[PDB]
Amino acid sequence: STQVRGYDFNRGVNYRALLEAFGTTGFQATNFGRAVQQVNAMIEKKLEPLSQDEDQHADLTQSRRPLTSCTIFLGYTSNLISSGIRETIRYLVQHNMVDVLVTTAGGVEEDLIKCLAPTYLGEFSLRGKELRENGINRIGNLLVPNENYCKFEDWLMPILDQMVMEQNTEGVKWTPSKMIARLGKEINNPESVYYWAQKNHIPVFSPALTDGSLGDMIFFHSYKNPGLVLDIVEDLRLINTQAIFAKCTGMIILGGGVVKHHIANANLMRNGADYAVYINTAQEFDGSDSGARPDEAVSWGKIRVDAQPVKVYADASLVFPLLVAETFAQKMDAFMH
Amino acid sequence: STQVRGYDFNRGVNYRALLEAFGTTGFQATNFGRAVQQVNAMIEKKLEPLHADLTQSRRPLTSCTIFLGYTSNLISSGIRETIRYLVQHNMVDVLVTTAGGVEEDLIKCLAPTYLGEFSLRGKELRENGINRIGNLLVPNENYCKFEDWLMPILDQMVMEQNTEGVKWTPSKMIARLGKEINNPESVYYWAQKNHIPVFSPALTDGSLGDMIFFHSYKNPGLVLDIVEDLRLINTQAIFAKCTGMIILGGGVVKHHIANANLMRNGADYAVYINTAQEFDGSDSGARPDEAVSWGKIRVDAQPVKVYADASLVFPLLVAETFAQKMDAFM
Amino acid sequence: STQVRGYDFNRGVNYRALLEAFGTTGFQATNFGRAVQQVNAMIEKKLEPLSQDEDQHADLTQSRRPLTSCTIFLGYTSNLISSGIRETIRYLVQHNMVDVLVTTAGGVEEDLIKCLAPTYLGEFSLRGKELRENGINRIGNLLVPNENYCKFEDWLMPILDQMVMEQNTEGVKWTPSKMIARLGKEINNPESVYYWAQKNHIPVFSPALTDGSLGDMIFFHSYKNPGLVLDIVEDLRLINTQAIFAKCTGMIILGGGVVKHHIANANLMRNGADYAVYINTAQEFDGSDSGARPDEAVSWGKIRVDAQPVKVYADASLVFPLLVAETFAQKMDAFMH
Amino acid sequence: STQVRGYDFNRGVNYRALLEAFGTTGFQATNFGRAVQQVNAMIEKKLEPLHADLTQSRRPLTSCTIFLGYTSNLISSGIRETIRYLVQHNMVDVLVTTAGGVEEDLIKCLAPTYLGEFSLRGKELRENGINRIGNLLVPNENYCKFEDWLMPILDQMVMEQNTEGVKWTPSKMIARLGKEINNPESVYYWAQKNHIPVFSPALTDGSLGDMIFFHSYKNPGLVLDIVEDLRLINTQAIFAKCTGMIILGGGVVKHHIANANLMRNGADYAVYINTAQEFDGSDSGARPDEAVSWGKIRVDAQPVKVYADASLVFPLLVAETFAQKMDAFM
Ligand SMILES: NC(=O)c1ccc[n+]([C@@H]2O[C@H](COP(=O)([O-])OP(=O)(O)OC[C@H]3O[C@@H](n4cnc5c(N)ncnc54)[C@H](O)[C@@H]3O)[C@@H](O)[C@H]2O)c1
Ligand SMILES: NC(=O)c1ccc[n+]([C@@H]2O[C@H](COP(=O)([O-])OP(=O)(O)OC[C@H]3O[C@@H](n4cnc5c(N)ncnc54)[C@H](O)[C@@H]3O)[C@@H](O)[C@H]2O)c1
Ligand SMILES: NC(=O)c1ccc[n+]([C@@H]2O[C@H](COP(=O)([O-])OP(=O)(O)OC[C@H]3O[C@@H](n4cnc5c(N)ncnc54)[C@H](O)[C@@H]3O)[C@@H](O)[C@H]2O)c1
Ligand SMILES: NC(=O)c1ccc[n+]([C@@H]2O[C@H](COP(=O)([O-])OP(=O)(O)OC[C@H]3O[C@@H](n4cnc5c(N)ncnc54)[C@H](O)[C@@H]3O)[C@@H](O)[C@H]2O)c1
Repeated sequence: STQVRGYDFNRGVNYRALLEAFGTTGFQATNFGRAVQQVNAMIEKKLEPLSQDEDQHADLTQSRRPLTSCTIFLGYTSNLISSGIRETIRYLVQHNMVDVLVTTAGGVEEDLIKCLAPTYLGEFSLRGKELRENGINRIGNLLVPNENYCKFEDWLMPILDQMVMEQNTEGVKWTPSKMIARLGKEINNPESVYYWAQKNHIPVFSPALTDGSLGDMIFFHSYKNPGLVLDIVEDLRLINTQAIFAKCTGMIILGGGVVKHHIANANLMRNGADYAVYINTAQEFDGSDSGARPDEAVSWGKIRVDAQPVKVYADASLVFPLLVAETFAQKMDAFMH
Repeated sequence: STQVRGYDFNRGVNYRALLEAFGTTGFQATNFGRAVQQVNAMIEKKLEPLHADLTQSRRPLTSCTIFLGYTSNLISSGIRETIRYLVQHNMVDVLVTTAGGVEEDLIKCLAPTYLGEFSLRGKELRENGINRIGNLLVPNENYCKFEDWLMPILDQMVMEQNTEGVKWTPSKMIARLGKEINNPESVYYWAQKNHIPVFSPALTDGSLGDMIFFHSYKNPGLVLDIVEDLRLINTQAIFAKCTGMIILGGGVVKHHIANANLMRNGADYAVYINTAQEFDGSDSGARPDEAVSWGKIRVDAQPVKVYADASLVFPLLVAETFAQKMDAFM
Repeated sequence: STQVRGYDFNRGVNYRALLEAFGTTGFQATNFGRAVQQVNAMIEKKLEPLSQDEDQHADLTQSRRPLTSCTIFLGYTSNLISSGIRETIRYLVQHNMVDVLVTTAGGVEEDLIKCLAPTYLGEFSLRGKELRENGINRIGNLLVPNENYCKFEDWLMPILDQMVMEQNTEGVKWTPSKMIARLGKEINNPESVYYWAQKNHIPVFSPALTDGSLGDMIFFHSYKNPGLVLDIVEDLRLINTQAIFAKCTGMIILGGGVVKHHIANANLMRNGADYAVYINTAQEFDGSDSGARPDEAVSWGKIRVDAQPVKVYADASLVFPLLVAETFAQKMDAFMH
Repeated sequence: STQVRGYDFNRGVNYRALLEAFGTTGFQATNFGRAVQQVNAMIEKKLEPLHADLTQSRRPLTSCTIFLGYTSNLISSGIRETIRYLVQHNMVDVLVTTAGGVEEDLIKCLAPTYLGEFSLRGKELRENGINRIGNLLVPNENYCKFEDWLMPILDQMVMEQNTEGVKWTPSKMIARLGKEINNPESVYYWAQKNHIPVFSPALTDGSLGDMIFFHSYKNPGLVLDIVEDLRLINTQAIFAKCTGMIILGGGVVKHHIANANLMRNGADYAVYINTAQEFDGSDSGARPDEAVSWGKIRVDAQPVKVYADASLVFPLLVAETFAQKMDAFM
């Protein structure tokens, strides 16, 4: 039995020992320590060699991405890409540390737009009327000028032209994940999550890709250049197959909604994820999927019964960079060369 | 200036007077009274006397186009009946829900959902083939019945796509499933009967997705396009005379309605009931004033958010609004 | 097994049937139905006659309040007295429907001040600087003018003078509950909770009575008329004895903090309350007593193991008048004559 | 205008740089960086070079009087050590906590608290004599040890009241208990040694209350007066040169500090870390701008609230503030 004890600053500021002390500090600090242990267990599993029998069963996807002993799904809500967690996610993707991304439409487009123009710090309480009068859009305590989206429109419209031509003359059947790969290739910028995702053959799923500025642009585009089709059915096969043919899976989910359920539902197709860490601020009392505890997912088979899932009830803008510092970033050498 | 004063139970129990008194009780009771006022303003606008080629829709235009959105779990709840009533009587014009909010309305025509508790342990539920949704319970067998019912319909859909030129989208699929369920307890039976479109751009994220997925290995090729559905919802906003938004919960269902209304530079009326909070920067938790900065809500509008579980507040809101003006819809 | 089914408005607006349908609607509506059942079980117990053996054991307090088969503790946070729930609480107290009140200092003083000047509706977002510049204090979306407290000061200072004289020349040993009874007698106004509480011999406990405007006034008073003593130890004996010698107890607690723990801790002295209904918006993840689920209280013995406690996660300004409508208000005839 | 940008792990792991980057990461990470700035401004003010009869206190005045408040459960947590460190080094001037936040610091000198889980069932815990606090566990035997330790001290207190004229209050009792526990792991041992007063106006609401209650039937007559303690805390604010408030959690501990600062027309600096939200009208959930309307915070101050569990954020805040300026306290 482990005793409660906080970090003793009479020892000075030993930042690694201070982070390790979250485990015995209690409440959500203890859940953070548990989440570090779970993520490190996913990484240790991922780095374990595939046996010949395992290699066979998991080679049954024709994905150009080499298979590992643990397929890690990373999900995050759109606002976390508006935040500086965009940099944290880009790092993991750049170094092949996760295998599948799931995000909503804002989580795609704002990564691309940040390569064209920055997002600024503001405050939650700024009044919408005066903001609108000055052409400034608010995302929490962040601020995106209208001109950011104009730049986006000028960048994106020629690409949508090529996509429709390739659809109509080369037989391409677009889906959200294929479009996201193409946009990451086009942005051609190492600061972009989606640039690294397509470079590293990491598929990105986003079934409601029309729900944001990218949809605005497709909509306007469709009046000049009609007929672009985005099929979500093929993308459902594609994400589900990533789970079905995995040796092991881990889920790391920041926030709730479509991103959380879509990853969990893919893992239900294999009778459950082996490891699961949730960081989100939602609560269960309203019945929502977003606020459901991991144990709700156990009843469905989204998480295996012998898994030890962890939820940290906190804003991921605080927790996720600390989690990455104590896990993936310490095993970085294993992910390179 | 309005004084704070609660309902006086020395009057006895007049429930209408009791609900009216929420307005002067303060905190979220006061926001509830403001929400009643805003929804009654949408209805009164809708009822004022007064396109199909530009919206590609058969639904006639009224003086206020009302968009109703709700998360999936509210269809698991008994709020399913509240929503079905509004759709049955043609009181709203556009529905947005996520996939669970489509499929569980259909499954409830085949088998019931049951009351349970939030604390029931997942291992024992899983061993007994029972799935938990909050404090509700759905036996596995409900999804078996759903599968049996759905597979021949998916067969017809693929046949119609490949030989009759049908280009399926979520809203077109949802209309077809409501027609097929053919049951007056179903929200989507009434929506298609009354030509109320239902948008659900991630319709694959749930059990209908599972079923489409399994079905595709037996009968391949169904496609669901989300682009045409984006044109259909956006033009519902663009060509409206006025618009109101009533949004239960957060996520895709809230943003998708607000973004359609951004296309007309903003909704005229807006009422939110949701439990999310702003501090995590989320769109779900954003106050209505964030949407004003984007132009999703007009600067002159008077939007209202009630911070509460909609399973408590939405039946009361409907009692004091739509259900009072039933003669006009009738 | 009970099926989920909401109220069907094709039946018209039958408000009683609509409230009854919360029970099968799910999420917090179902918890509301459960809370109605629990409160009605407290009332049904309270109205059951005392047997001679029970009458004996419970007559062992020298309280002038006649003993019943279920002693009900009603607790509420200060802001709920700023709200119109003040009227709901006054009704229950006026008709002897509950037996012990617990509230914090704002929950005492603002009931008295509402007899001198009203509280007004405002908005949460009004800016503090301009409010302060206009002498208006904000409580959530409510507004209290400075002049309300001036009126309070003019009303209260003569009473504090008498209290010190009675302490120093008549041997009175003041405690929060004795002071609250005296203030309710002095306000002499049927709109006041504390007026009815002292009329009906319902004790009010508030151990941190100095934490608010009443404390401000005692503080200033003490420089002109020193030495007023408020003992909290005697009041601890007094609340605890209400629980120890009860036949049965019920707890109805609106909100968290001192009010919730102080009632629960009194019931721990009898190895637990028989019935418990909580209405509060706090959540458990931060470890707080305020956000603790009823089941945490079971581990201590604050709630009996065979009790069926209920928590409704909601703002009590919405829920509590509905709860009272479906419970105490329907049994009003039993509480009169 | 500051651009949004997260820490770049291609730099490797420099934890100081990682914490600095919270400022430009957004949402509550940005509020954390603002909280570091405000606490460092209080400390820098306190360290500027520069009554006992009017405050009735032996503690010398500095250029910034800092009030630290925390709820009881944070002393159940390992934040007890963080708080003990600040008090041990005389870094804050006034403590406010509720009764659990006094007694569990003393009990931890007698027996440990253990890690558990939130979901552990109360019936089985109760059958095993284990009490739950969030995901922490306190065996009944800890309170037996507390009783044995406390009873002879309560005896001395009653004797001193009745024959040496002592007029006990919560703060005077807490000072005596810290002296008696005589253990350098204890917050309150350090507070009395360093003449930092601790205010707790509902000190009866917890296990020390239970013990006082039982003790009074064996040795009657102890009185705890809260009026003199109100004069003592209020005069700490009134005669300060400047004040800052650092408040972990909500309830009595937050209001009691803010109300003392209302007496001087408002604190100069204020940092809140709490999980409560405003919508229910509560004082716990009130934003700092509500306190500005009352005059509890000066209109020119720049207060900061971080919406987060303090068990995560407070050790990081101390790392970047007080623990960096340790040489000046030393
Ligand atoms: N920047 C934007 O927010 C933005 C921009 C474009 C479009 N959209 C659209 O809005 C819709 C809804 O957005 P969404 O589903 O991505 O999520 P969301 O923003 O609605 O958040 C869903 C839930 O995730 C959790 N969450 C959010 N932020 C968190 C954080 N910082 N830490 C921990 N938990 C957190 C909360 O419980 C929240 O209620 C999407 O379809 C999206 O495309 C949003
Ligand atoms: N939960 C289910 O029943 C279920 C079933 C199948 C599929 N799914 C899938 O889960 C994904 C996410 O579900 P979602 O987007 O519909 O919402 P969600 O359930 O994730 O809720 C999102 C937010 O809505 C607000 N909300 C939820 N319930 C509320 C209530 N009772 N009252 C007020 N506000 C409330 C809360 O802030 C919540 O965080 C969807 O893609 C969905 O198809 C869910
Ligand atoms: N009007 C005021 O708020 C006021 C005025 C004078 C003094 N004070 C002092 O402030 C201190 C703290 O106040 P408190 O302990 O009474 O509580 P609080 O206002 O701090 O609330 C405590 C918790 O109770 C719950 N709660 C609050 N309002 C609720 C509601 N409407 N519905 C459901 N749950 C709700 C929430 O979880 C909240 O965090 C007290 O000592 C009090 O005397 C406050
Ligand atoms: N909980 C215990 O360990 C315990 C033990 C004995 C007695 N009690 C008694 O319970 C009563 C109420 O306790 P309380 O007033 O100290 O506070 P509480 O625990 O009731 O918390 C009040 C509010 O503080 C905020 N808060 C709590 N923990 C937080 C965290 N980890 N991070 C950020 N914010 C947080 C939350 O909004 C919470 O609703 C007191 O009178 C106390 O003496 C509690």
